[PDB]
Amino acid sequence: SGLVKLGLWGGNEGTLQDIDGHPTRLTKIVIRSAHAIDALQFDYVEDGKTFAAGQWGGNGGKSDTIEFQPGEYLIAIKGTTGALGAVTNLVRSLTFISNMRTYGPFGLEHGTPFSVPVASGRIVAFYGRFGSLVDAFGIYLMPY
Amino acid sequence: SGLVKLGLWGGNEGTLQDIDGHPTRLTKIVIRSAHAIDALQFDYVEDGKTFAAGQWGGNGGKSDTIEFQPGEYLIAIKGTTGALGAVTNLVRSLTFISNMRTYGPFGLEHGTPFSVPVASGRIVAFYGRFGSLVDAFGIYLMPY
Amino acid sequence: SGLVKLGLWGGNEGTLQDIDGHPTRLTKIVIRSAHAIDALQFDYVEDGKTFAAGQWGGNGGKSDTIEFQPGEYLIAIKGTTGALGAVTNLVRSLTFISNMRTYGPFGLEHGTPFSVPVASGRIVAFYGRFGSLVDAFGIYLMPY
Amino acid sequence: SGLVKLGLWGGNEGTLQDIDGHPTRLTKIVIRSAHAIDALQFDYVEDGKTFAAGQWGGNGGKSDTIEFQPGEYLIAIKGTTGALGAVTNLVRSLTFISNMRTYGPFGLEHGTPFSVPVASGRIVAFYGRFGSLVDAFGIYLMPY
Ligand SMILES: CO[C@H]1O[C@H](CO)[C@@H](O)[C@H](O)[C@@H]1O
Ligand SMILES: CO[C@H]1O[C@H](CO)[C@@H](O)[C@H](O)[C@@H]1O
Ligand SMILES: CO[C@H]1O[C@H](CO)[C@@H](O)[C@H](O)[C@@H]1O
Ligand SMILES: CO[C@H]1O[C@H](CO)[C@@H](O)[C@H](O)[C@@H]1O
Ligand SMILES: CO[C@H]1O[C@H](CO)[C@@H](O)[C@H](O)[C@@H]1O
Ligand SMILES: CO[C@H]1O[C@H](CO)[C@@H](O)[C@H](O)[C@@H]1O
Repeated sequence: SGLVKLGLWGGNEGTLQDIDGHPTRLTKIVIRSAHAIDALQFDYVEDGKTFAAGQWGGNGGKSDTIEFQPGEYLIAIKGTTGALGAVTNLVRSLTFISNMRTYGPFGLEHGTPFSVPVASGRIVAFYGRFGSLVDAFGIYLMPY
Repeated sequence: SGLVKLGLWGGNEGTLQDIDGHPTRLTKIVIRSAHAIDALQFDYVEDGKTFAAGQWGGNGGKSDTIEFQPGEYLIAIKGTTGALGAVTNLVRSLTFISNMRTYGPFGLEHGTPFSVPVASGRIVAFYGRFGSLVDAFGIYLMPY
Repeated sequence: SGLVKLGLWGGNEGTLQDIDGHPTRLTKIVIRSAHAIDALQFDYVEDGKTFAAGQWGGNGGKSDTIEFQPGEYLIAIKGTTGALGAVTNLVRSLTFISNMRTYGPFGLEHGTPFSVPVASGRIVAFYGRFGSLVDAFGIYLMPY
Repeated sequence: SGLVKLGLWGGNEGTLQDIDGHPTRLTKIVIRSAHAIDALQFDYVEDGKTFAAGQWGGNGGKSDTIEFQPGEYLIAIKGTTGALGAVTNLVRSLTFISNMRTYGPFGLEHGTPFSVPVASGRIVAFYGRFGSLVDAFGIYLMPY
């Protein structure tokens, strides 16, 4: 893994989930959300084969699918973390900004913001902590 | 440059300043600060030679020097951006967290926070926008 | 470009030809050969898009096409360089070894051998020097 | 490890020896040689600390030390492999070419040649197979 791994943003509960591969391209995100981020699932390419990571998190909220077109890639991710109900600190919102459009915000932008603008590099995968919801979130980047 | 380049955090004024090299190790930071971040200067290693980047920014505030010991490296950077006086959006504070201790916060933690926790990788250099102060800030990371 | 670039193997004549991109996957090679290597052409993926490099070299010899399957990647390249006719030093043969099978040798294995076994990494593109034939050859590798 | 790992050149006997670290700079090589390569030892830098790898191999031949100056780095390695005595295939010679001078050849340039010219990158460490002599040899490279 010649990847830079950033994270975690969020809290300490739930369970750590992570990839088992060497991603070079992010092709798809399925995110479940409502008052916070419920779940994440994403597809990546490795040696020309597509692998499905996740679903990580629960089946609450509503689903949205982001299918990146060829030539489309993320240039920034933003989000917010904070309390929800009985959970002290989880991922309340996520926004995915590509070179073509913005996806989100998903969830609700309450709590402490974070932001990852990418001047040079490619976002290729994610990891985090998960229970019924997304407790924490992190990012894998490849040099460009 | 097989480096991941993150940024910019902050505003659009001042002037872009950036490295001209291939850093593999951050050895020293000199930061000037008071109500905000006034200036940045740092030393990096390339092919076993030490290079001095900066000073970028003005000569206001007070100076603090961070000299990393062998075996010491940054595991996270935090900061805040926002208005100062007549400047709409600049870097108000920066905190540098190594595997041994925390340096800062420098400046004042007013405005919008940002945070870059590094789970795998090495911070080796910086860039930004600079006038009399630090208008904007960014980070270079190497896979570990 | 966070790629390791190896080369050149071969001579100093012909004209340098090189990629203008950030390849992350080699999908196809078209090689022209007979007594030496006449030409190279290859396709690579960047941000999910396929780009064609070449053809570099002349229209002599006979053509062979290598189409990598999903999950197939090169683990080694071998070849030979040396004199042919009026050319002091050019690429006489190339062999491409994937995790599934061996392609080649192409050309004739006369002259000085070279070999690039890859223990960890991915070969994603090539460059070289070219006239009527392949004067010289080089390889781009990505960490895996 | 965001390093490209090339190898092995040589035979299948002796015992595999390898680094346990994340090198970013090669500072020193100690090589034992005569009719073949008897042993390798090298120092590398990681997070500003110097670690010694080896000695790998036996105590035959004569010793030579290569101490790289600040700003000096390897641009190519050459060698030869082949039979010697009862050993079917081992490393007969090695030559180390820096941007300032050539070190070697060490050993005897008999057998099958190999060569690793580096157009873009840095050689930061080695591995191999070792018994009384250097059975096999490999190289770690970092993008530059
Ligand atoms: C409802 O509790 C569960 O879900 C939350 C949010 O995912 C976690 O913090 C917690 O550990 C449990 O797994
Ligand atoms: C005081 O004005 C100068 O300094 C500030 C902060 O650096 C910049 O925003 C501005 O463009 C000028 O260079
Ligand atoms: C000897 O001639 C053959 O081999 C050379 C080099 O491969 C080709 O250029 C040529 O067209 C023929 O096919
Ligand atoms: C025949 O002459 C041309 O082709 C050969 C082989 O490619 C080159 O060496 C040379 O510079 C010319 O381009
Ligand atoms: C032929 O003997 C010499 O060369 C071999 C291989 O290099 C060494 O092991 C040995 O000690 C001698 O110096
Ligand atoms: C002499 O026998 C030993 O040394 C040689 C050369 O290193 C190896 O091939 C072999 O496996 C043994 O370790």
